[PDB]
Amino acid sequence: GEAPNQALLRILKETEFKKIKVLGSTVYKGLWIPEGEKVKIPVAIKELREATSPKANKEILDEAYVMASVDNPHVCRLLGICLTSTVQLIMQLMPFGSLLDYVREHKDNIGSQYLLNWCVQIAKGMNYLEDRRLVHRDLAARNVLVKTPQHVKITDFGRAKLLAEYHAEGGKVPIKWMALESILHRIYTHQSDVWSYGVTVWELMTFGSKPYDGIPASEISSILEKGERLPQPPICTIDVYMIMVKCWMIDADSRPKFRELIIEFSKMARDPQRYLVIQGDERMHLDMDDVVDADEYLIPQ
Ligand SMILES: */C=C/C(=O)Nc1cc(-c2cn(C)c3ccccc23)ncn1
Repeated sequence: GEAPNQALLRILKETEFKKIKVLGSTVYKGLWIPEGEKVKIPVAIKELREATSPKANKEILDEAYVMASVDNPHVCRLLGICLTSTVQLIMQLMPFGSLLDYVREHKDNIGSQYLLNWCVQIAKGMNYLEDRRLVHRDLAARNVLVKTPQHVKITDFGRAKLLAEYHAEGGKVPIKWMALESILHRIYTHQSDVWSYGVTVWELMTFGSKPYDGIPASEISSILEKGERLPQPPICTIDVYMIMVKCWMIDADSRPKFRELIIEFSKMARDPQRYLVIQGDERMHLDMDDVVDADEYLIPQ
């Protein structure tokens, strides 16, 4: 009926890695030395809060399921899990944090070529997920992480589902990123992901503004019914903005396909200064001995 998911789940001993410092509240920056190999891998180690909670353990393991089942240069893969007191997820370290934080903090040093390349990379990653019958259901600039300024990946599969639609039943949801059919009828498809892609592109082109800032989430489905959308970002030619606006069409099948968003952003990345107009764009740049990035650490498939 469907393909068997032969993804490897790798179980790692607590001794194979050092937690080096904290990044969040918990996610640690760490180093992973796979046992009996002369490599050290920069890692992020995500460790369950309570660990008392049986609800919590179902959460993290579902994320682990999805992360183990993806392999694409624009999607965060799982390196393994460690079954301790608190279950910890081991993933590739993304040193430059969320792309949302990166645009806010570097808004004066980011050129049209970077912004359009990111739009292509995120599109490629979402196209891969669509290929693998996977709906992310939480695409947002907070959930795109920066390996290098030249290389971003989609992350936080906390809400991702495999398939068709997906009728969910309430919860803590990210309203301002969600398709109308998602807010009204809790329906989610690849095309509801495309809507959030639209909002994601808007976030990047406004250097990390909050969409519908100071509109309460109780208002949002009404505004969107009325036909209002996010405004044209200042740097955006009608060309770019028209693409975001297509992602926000009420008819989900009239929205663009990720594969097409790859194509359209790629044309525009061949001539970035024609499509995004940015003040000063022209002039902008952006033992360790055994260390190897996770992206160069392969095991048999
Ligand atoms: C490529 C997998 C990956 O997620 N790497 C990664 C993740 C983070 C990260 C994720 N979350 C939810 C965080 C919260 C606070 C600080 C860092 C977080 N960081 C680095 N690499």
